[PDB]
Amino acid sequence: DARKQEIIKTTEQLIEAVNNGDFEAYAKICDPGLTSFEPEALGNLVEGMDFHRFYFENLLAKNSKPIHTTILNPHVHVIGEDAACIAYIRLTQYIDGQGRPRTSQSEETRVWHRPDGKWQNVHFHCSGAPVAPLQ
Amino acid sequence: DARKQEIIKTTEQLIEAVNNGDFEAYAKICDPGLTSFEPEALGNLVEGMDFHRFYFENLLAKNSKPIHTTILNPHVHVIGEDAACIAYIRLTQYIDGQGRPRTSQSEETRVWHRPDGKWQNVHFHCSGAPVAPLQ
Amino acid sequence: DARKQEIIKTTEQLIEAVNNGDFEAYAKICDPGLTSFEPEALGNLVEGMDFHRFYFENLLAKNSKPIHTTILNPHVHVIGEDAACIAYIRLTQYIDGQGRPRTSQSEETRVWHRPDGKWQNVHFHCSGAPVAPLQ
Amino acid sequence: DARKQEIIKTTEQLIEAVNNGDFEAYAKICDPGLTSFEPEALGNLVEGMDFHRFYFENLLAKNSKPIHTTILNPHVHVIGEDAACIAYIRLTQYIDGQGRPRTSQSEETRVWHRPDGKWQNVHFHCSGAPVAPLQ
Amino acid sequence: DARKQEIIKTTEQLIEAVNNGDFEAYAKICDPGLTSFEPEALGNLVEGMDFHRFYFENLLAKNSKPIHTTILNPHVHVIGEDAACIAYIRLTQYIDGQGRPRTSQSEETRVWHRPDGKWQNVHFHCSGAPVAPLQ
Amino acid sequence: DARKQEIIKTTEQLIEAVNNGDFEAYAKICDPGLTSFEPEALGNLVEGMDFHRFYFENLLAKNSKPIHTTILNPHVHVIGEDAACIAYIRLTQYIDGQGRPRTSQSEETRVWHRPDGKWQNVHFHCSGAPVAPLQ
Amino acid sequence: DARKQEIIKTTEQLIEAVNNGDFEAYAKICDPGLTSFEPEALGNLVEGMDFHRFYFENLLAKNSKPIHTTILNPHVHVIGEDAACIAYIRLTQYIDGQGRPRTSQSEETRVWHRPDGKWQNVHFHCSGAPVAPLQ
Amino acid sequence: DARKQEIIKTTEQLIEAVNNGDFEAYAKICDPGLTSFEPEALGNLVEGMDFHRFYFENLLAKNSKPIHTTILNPHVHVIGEDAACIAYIRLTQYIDGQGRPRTSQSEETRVWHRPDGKWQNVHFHCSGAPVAPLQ
Amino acid sequence: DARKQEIIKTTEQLIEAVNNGDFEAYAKICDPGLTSFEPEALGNLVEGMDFHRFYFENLLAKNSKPIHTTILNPHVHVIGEDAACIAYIRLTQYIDGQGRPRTSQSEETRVWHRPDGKWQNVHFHCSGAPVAPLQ
Amino acid sequence: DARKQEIIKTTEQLIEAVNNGDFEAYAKICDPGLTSFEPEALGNLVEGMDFHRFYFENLLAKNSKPIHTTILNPHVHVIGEDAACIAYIRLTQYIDGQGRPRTSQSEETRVWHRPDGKWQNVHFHCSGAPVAPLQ
Amino acid sequence: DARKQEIIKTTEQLIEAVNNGDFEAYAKICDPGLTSFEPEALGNLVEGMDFHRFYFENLLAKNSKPIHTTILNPHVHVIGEDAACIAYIRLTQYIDGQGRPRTSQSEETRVWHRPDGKWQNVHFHCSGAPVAPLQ
Amino acid sequence: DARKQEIIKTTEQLIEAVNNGDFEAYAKICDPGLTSFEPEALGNLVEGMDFHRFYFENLLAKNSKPIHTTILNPHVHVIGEDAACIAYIRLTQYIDGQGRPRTSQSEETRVWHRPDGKWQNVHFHCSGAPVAPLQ
Amino acid sequence: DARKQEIIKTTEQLIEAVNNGDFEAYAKICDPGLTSFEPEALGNLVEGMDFHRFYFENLLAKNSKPIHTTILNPHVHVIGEDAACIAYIRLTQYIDGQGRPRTSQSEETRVWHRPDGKWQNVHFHCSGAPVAPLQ
Amino acid sequence: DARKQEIIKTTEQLIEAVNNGDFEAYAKICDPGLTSFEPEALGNLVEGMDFHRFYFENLLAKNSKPIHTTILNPHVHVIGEDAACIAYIRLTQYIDGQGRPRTSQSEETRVWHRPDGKWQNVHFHCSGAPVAPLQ
Repeated sequence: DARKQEIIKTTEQLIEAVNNGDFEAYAKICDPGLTSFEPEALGNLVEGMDFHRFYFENLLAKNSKPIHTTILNPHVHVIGEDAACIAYIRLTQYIDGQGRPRTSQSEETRVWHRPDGKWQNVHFHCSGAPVAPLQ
Repeated sequence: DARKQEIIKTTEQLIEAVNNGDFEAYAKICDPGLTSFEPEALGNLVEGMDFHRFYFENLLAKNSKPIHTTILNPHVHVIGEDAACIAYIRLTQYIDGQGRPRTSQSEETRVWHRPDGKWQNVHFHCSGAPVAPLQ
Repeated sequence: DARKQEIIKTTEQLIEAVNNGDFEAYAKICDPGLTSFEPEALGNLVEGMDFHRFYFENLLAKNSKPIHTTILNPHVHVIGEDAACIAYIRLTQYIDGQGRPRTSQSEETRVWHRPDGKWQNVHFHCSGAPVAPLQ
Repeated sequence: DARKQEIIKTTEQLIEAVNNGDFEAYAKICDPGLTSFEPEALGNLVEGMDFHRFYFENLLAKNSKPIHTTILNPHVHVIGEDAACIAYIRLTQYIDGQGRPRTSQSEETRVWHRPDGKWQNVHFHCSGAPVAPLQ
Repeated sequence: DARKQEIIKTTEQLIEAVNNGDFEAYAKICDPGLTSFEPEALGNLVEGMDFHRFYFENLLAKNSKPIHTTILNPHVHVIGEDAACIAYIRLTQYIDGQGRPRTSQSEETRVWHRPDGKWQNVHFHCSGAPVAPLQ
Repeated sequence: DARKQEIIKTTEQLIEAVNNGDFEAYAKICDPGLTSFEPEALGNLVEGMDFHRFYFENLLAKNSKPIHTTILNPHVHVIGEDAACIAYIRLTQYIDGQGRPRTSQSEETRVWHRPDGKWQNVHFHCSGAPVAPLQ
Repeated sequence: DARKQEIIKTTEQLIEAVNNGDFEAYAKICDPGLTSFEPEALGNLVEGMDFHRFYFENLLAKNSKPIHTTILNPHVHVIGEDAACIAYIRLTQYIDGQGRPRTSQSEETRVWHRPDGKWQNVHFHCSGAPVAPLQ
Repeated sequence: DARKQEIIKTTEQLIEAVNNGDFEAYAKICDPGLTSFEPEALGNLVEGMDFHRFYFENLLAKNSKPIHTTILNPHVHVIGEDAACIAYIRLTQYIDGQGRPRTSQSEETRVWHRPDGKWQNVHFHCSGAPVAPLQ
Repeated sequence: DARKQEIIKTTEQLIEAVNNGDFEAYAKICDPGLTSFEPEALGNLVEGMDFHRFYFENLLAKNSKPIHTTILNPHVHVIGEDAACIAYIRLTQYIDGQGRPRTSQSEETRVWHRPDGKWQNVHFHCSGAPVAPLQ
Repeated sequence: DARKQEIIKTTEQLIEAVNNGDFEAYAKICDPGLTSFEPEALGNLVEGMDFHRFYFENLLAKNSKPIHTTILNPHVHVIGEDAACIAYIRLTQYIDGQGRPRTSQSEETRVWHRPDGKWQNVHFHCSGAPVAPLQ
Repeated sequence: DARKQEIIKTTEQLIEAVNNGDFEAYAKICDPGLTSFEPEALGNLVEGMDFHRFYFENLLAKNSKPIHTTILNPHVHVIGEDAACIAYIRLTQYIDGQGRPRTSQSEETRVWHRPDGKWQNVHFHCSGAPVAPLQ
Repeated sequence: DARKQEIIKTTEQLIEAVNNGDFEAYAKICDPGLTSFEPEALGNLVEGMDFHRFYFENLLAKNSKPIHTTILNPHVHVIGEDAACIAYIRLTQYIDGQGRPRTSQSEETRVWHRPDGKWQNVHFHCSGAPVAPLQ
Repeated sequence: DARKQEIIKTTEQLIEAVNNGDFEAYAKICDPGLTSFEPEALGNLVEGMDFHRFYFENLLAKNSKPIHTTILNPHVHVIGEDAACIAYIRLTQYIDGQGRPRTSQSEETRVWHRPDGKWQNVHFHCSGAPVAPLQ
Repeated sequence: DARKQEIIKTTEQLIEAVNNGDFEAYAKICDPGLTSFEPEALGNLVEGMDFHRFYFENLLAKNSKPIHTTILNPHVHVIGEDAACIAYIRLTQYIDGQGRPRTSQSEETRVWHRPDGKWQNVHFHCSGAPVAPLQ
């Protein structure tokens, strides 16, 4: 019961740092050796922070229109005291370049480790919609 | 060094059970609560074994043509003594319905847990090519 | 006779609160645990009010052009004293971005429950046209 | 707890009578005044059994290939002692006219009433895939 | 009440004579000066029986596969003792040239007159699907 | 001879009230229970005046360009002293958004009843061109 | 009255000689200097019988499937005692190469002269469908 | 010889009244019961002057750019003292909306009668290009 | 009068030698220095007989189906006693590979010279349809 | 030798009068009974000067951009003392509506007669490019 | 005069060795260091005989259907006593895979040198049609 | 060795005169009887200077943007003391109408003769890209 | 001079082992750590022999039709006594599935090292055509 | 270990000189005889610096928007003391002409030689994306 709810809590804090363009908070949540699969990387496994830094600097820190995000049907696996995995469906509501409301879907997996009494993200996999909305 | 190589060993034993259509060996490797994201499930999170059983019975146990599989650039995260995560690129070589050799690519993540001294799979995510080849 | 007409009355009061962008009246008509199937949710079952709040804030409270709505062939099922179901065809007449009159169709089911002597909506299903008109 | 599980039980017994082409069992589960929205009815509300009887006689009682069905994320509303509503996502796995395995999705709502101590279906709404698979 | 039901009765007897290819029964129901608008006449008003006789002789008397017909939402206007008008939606279920079940829709108006104590059809208008199904 | 000419007279007075956008004259010609089939209603039977009121308010009372209308080959059925039916082809000549003259065709049926010594319209069916011209 | 009916009589006798492939009867009805506009002549004015003789020899005398023809709304101009003109719409019902019934339309003008007490055709113009049906 | 040349003379005077937009001269040349087949009438036979009056008022009396017309290969049939028929190919040269010279073709039949010592047109048939040029 | 008719006579004798595949008669009609423009020569001026000999040997001497040819509106220029030019429209009626009758058009110019008291062809130009029909 | 060069001389003087828009010089070179085949006449044989006068007045006398013309491979037939024929390929270089240089090709035949000691053109045939360039 | 005709003679002997598939005669005509530009070499300069040997062995020595070749407008440059260049247009007539006669065009340049008293080919360039006909 | 390098030297001096629009230098390099095959001449052999003069006057003397040219793999044949042939691949780098750098390819053959102690060009053949770049 | 020719010799021996399907000779030429870029590997760097073994077993050892290969413009870099690099264009001539001769192009780089007195291949890069021909 | 890291160091210094448009630093890193395969050269092997100089002058020295580059999975072969080869995947992140972030991929091989104690590049091969981004 209580152990699964803190993995939901850290996952929601991560997603809001990305919404705000808050790269300084986002960098505290990630392990420096973090790896990623996502639609922007063209089928390659990316490692470290500098691929994501470009989207913070050239996009996410600049934009300011309303967005709403929903997490659907989260499933949590707990792998002892120091490791967890979460999988969920993500729906995004956003405003397009004509001012009309639109919707998109992605499927996401996140893997969490507990060094030094702090939860940090070690691997991420994303399917479906790109992170940049087609406004 | 030695701990990462046994996660490669169990991952290669899993992939060959699927190639052989060996559902009885495959069922020993999986946790009964296993969850999955894959191209056949249309963006839904599937749970348990019975969605996969259909592909064993109606396809993988029947087919017999030559296939070759390559694992490229595997990255392993070790999360204490009892948990691990592996991510890799998979290339498949197969023969089409005209008899011509063809190639396809997928991106895969697998999450492993160590109950009772035996490694078992708890979550899987797949991107790119479907598991049924377009022969 | 008289019991079916008050289910038509609450259904017509609901549709007009949406036409007016009156989120404060709409929130009194809905159970807090309300679930929905609709074309905007991409085949997912949505729960609660916050998915709909976005369309009130970014669209329905802002727009002001003439719209007319017709309810065709309503069928009512009465399931004791405290529960009812209504199903109907909905035609919408609206003005497009060039100023021309246009028409669209949807099929709708609504499920009603009577806690505390007040009728409240518990589930909704929609087919056909989206709620945002293609002006 | 226990009351929601018998609404899942009757819903699973209904779906299997349709899979088997068992019109005599299906006719005991339905109220004679049953209404329906579905993709085959071209946006019209159908009433009674004779629209469905045609698919039993000309299709479902004749076919015999393997099919598998999954119910995802069922949500149940209980509306006193004698009424209930269930909503879920349905995945179908089937074999096509070339012998290849395929998958399709629908969204379904079912409304249940308890006359004479027996649960019977009074209204049904379906979205997404047709009931006849595109083999 | 009772007067509207005999206009439904004659309308259902007319439609079944066409289903059976029974030109001798159909010719007793029609006034010899009958006029028609229908999709086969290319936007022209047809008069008399000989345009319809061709579809009896070359098609409707020859075919023998299962068909089912539904009349939806019939509205009846009664214009004294000797005249009536009926309007309705018609759904047809039929088997195609591959043996698959299919559905089509038309909108129909029929005008009835009561010479010599017998109801006879004087004008007909049809919209939507052709009378020959696209098998 | 003389009885058919007054059904042509009322039909021509109806069409000119629509050309002028004169909803107050049009409302005197129609029975309050009037039903309609037309291309704007998407295959549904409409009842009463309020579906048509929208086209008077948002279009027909606003527009002012030249239009010419021709009634071709009218056929009249007389069904005693108090009822009649008329069927005809309608050609419309109008000016488009570039200022060029254009032509369109429809097929129309109108049913007339004589309550209180005044002819009133009880049912209407239209095929072919929409009532809003594609300027 | 009676003079217009014999121009309808000769026009119906002409059309049936073409249906039968009876070139010997057709040649008695035509003036030897007859001229023609028709879709087969590619926008050229043809003169005499030998252009039409080819369709008798290579087609109309060989074919034997059922055809039905309707003359709609014939208008007759009478130009003294010895000359007349007739204009009408022609509908053809025929069976295609798959055995299905089909319909086509043409517009026709015929000019008649009365040498030697016998009516003969001097000019013909045709629009719309070709004389060879697209079976 | 001389009788055919006055039918060419009246035909050339008719075509120039249309070029000039001179409806008052055109109305003296036509019989009040004149009938027409032409591309603008959508396959219908038109009667009288008011269909043509619209093209005089909204187009032919307004336009003023250069046009040239050629009559090719005129064939004349003379049907006693009081009736004639003429058939010909018509080529039109005109300037488009970009200022470029363009060409179009039609095929025309005209039927002439001699009441009261004045030649008047009783029927007209046109094929090929519309009378409104595609500038 | 009489001089133009012998240029029509030699032109008709030439066209029939080509229809028959009679290269020995065709070679007597042509000057050995004959030049040609035609659709088969891809925009090049051909000289002599050997380009045409290939169509006699590989096509025109082998084929045997019915063909009919019409010469329309021939214009003849006479350039003294020993030279003439003829220009005309040619219509061909032929049977296609399915057995259906078809029509095609060409425009032709022929230049004639009178050495040794015999008319011979010195130049030819063709536009429109190819000489090989698209059967 | 010398006789062929004066037919080249008159042909080059004709082409330059058309380039200059010099209708008064062009009219001295042509016989009043001149006939023509060309791409602008839609497959019809034109006679006289007035079809060409329109292109002088509305185009060739107005335009002023650079054009260059080449005559390739001219072949001359000499038919006594008073008649000649010339055939050649014509290449035109011109500037388009964007200012870019472009090229087009035509095939041309010209027939010359020598009345009154002056060479005049009696017939012309053109294939390939139109005379109006697609600028 | 006489020197240009022997360059035409060797060029015609070369083309016939290729038509016959006579690689042994063709190899005597070519310098061993011969270079080529042609459509089969994909924009590359080829050197020597072995690229051409493949078309002799796998095609030109096997085929046996009728072909005819024309050389148009040959231009010869003579560069002293021992060197020449020839340029010409080539038309090929051939029979396709359905048995129909077809035509194609190429542009060709050939460079000739006179070692040891024998003319031999040193360079070749080809444009337009491929050497393998599209049968 | 040294003799091949002066044929490269004259070829590079020719290409730069064209780049500069220097028609006066270009005219000294060419024989007055020069012939050409190139993409602008539509498959015709051109002779002399005036076809090329148009591209100097209307284009090459006007333009001024940066261009770079590369000669790849030049092959030289030497045909005594007074004649040579050169063949090469040409790559052009240029700036388009949006300011972006682009690349194109051609294949070129040039034939050189040595009258009066000066090398002059006698024939040219070009394949691939046009000389006017698609900016 | 002599050192570059033995790198051409080993490169030609490698290409012929692949043509013959001689995997046992091919395996002696390659370093066991060999890496590859090629069109079949979908943009991935492959390592070792087993990716290539599949094309030997399922294709190259089975096929037997004629193929010819040309190496164009080879450039060799020599990097001391024990290392070399070669780059070239490769043209392949082959017979398709209809028996027609076809051509394809690739660009290739090969890197050679001299361990133990034997030249072995350490890296390969390929662009353009796939190694499996599109027969 | 240490020897492979200085080949990564020189490769990263090369890529940054190109990013900066620093042709003077780039020219010190390259051997004057450098050869290249790349997408801009249309399948040709380029030699020397002047093909690349054009992209420095007309593009890379002018542009100034943000770009980020990643080197993935570099593999290094060491071929004695004085020669090395490196192969890698390159990902580029850039801003398009609308200001949106975009990604592209290439595959690259570089060959390094150590004359005079300084590493210099001797050959380069590139596949996938062009070096000019499609902004």
